[PDB]
Amino acid sequence: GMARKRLIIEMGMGIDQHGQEPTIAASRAVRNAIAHNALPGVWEVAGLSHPNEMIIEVQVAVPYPEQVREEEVLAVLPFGRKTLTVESGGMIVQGRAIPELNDKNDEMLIAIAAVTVLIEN
Amino acid sequence: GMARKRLIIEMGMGIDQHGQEPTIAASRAVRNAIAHNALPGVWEVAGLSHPNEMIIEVQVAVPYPEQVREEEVLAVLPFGRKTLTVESGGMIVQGRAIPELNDKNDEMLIAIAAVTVLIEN
Amino acid sequence: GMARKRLIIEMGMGIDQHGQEPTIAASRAVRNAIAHNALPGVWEVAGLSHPNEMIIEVQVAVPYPEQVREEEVLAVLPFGRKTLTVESGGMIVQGRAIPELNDKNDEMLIAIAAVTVLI
Amino acid sequence: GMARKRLIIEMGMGIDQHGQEPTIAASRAVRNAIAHNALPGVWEVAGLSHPNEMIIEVQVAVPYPEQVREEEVLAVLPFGRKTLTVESGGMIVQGRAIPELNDKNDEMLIAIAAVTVLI
Ligand SMILES: [Cl-]
Ligand SMILES: [Cl-]
Ligand SMILES: [Cl-]
Ligand SMILES: [Cl-]
Repeated sequence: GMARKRLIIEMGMGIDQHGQEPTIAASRAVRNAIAHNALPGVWEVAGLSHPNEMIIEVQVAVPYPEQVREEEVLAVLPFGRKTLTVESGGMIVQGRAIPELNDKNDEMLIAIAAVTVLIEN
Repeated sequence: GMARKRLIIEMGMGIDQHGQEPTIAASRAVRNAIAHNALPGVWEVAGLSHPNEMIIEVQVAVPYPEQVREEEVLAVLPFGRKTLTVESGGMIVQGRAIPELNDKNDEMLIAIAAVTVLIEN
Repeated sequence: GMARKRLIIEMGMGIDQHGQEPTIAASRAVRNAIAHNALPGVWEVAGLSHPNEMIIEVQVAVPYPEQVREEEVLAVLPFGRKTLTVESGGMIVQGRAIPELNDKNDEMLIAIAAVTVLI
Repeated sequence: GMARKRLIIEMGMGIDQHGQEPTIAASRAVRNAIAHNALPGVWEVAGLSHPNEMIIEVQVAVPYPEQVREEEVLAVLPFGRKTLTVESGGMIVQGRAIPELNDKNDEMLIAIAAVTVLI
């Protein structure tokens, strides 16, 4: 692809409390990363005709990264030219499954997402 | 002042759990608003020579807004040409003071901050 | 009202970026309040037979509280004997509506939620 | 190890934007984990005479865990009989160092903290 410049990086954490769903942790992390920010004008100032033209790169770190369903994670972003990378990281919290809380196994999975908005150089 | 265009809006919540310090709630809200984002390039793309040239407007809503110490709140921002508005809003959580937790009165004060980065037109 | 002991209070913020949907801001605030905590043993130390027996009181401050669909907000909580009280508060962020971002009007609505577990 | 009952688990994220300071990311993560919750009655239902008697276990995942100043991280917690375990994890965000923002190197370090109250 064409070289690009980083504009803003939005970071967030997401948690799968029941276990076995790193995709859920990852999706929630992307949502958390962007939910508290709004981008009314940066895209204009950068020279785009619409926010859907912005380049958005997502970097996720989570346990069992190979189990993350990419399409579901990227669909959290409302617009843009989107890419995702998934790598091992985040954290596992070990603890005996609580049936009353609908736990699937003895792990809570925590993902981190960095959502970067870039402009082509 | 010169008219300006909104680029990004970063929102956060801050809480004074002991009571009597809306300034603390407000300061924590501004910190929360910006802590999870980084701005490596937007300022460049917008035409500034340094991030300290960016216009940063802070809007805070909190109980007892008249008690907020402006200078302390604005010092949370690491750079920029800064302004603050404080208005009544946020929320008060009522509850009997717990001496063991060092409560000052029967209220927890919750502030909201919107930190907007703008560029002059 | 009744005097009950407060155990834990979880606080969160939620935002309706497009305007006219205080319910969305409120629902997101309750989610933000509870999403990053787990209560594996609170129900047991409280002497309850199941988490669904927990007494949970929710306080929300948001612009246009009268427009909040309350049961929708309470549905965010997976368990408990729940009640919600809505009041005017939180914050309105005003600014020109951005049609390209699907804004409904010139306001962003911010809600605060406090979720309290009582005994 | 010992088998103790978990009551509540509070989770948070913290970030060192300038690089080379995993301690800062870790401290901020513990703060983020607890800042938005209050525990007015947990110590009492646990049968303790004061919140300072609460057993608190902290688990942190961050890049360069060996460099974390542990007591500094634990100092974020106002009360309790506290312990911390640090492991490699969280995330490194790589990108060109921005001298104008006082970056130390080309990394941003992100830590995760889980704060558990046990009985
Ligand atoms: Cl989450
Ligand atoms: Cl806070
Ligand atoms: Cl939100
Ligand atoms: Cl942080």
